[PDB]
Amino acid sequence: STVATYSYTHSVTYVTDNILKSLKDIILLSGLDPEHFADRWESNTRAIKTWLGTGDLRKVILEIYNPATDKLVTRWDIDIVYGWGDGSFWTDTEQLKYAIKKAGLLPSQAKYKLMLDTKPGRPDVEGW
Ligand SMILES: [Cl-]
Ligand code: NI
Repeated sequence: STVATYSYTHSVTYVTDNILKSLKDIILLSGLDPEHFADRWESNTRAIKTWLGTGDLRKVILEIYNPATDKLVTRWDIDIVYGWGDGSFWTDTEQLKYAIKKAGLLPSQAKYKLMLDTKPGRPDVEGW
């Protein structure tokens, strides 16, 4: 049950960067290619920052998929909590590694993307 806490004791930009850094660590430790996540850093930052600030962000979801068939390999959910936390979190990456190899794939043979689960009334954000 991975939780990321946005505590208002910290700035939303710092919290956002720490969330992404914790996700980057998961991607790295799982053996996945980190390039896509780096390319998406600016857009992921904009959406997470904005929807943390409005309170609309509910979960950040890392979706691993098989690019040969485009079917889901596994999902890793990060639940968001708000209070008065720095955004950073740590988990056992074995779950991700295990799911990838269970699909008969090397991590260099899988792809991934971030999904953001929001309250339905949330404002639209450029790029999302
Ligand atoms: Cl925007
Ligand atoms: Ni602090």
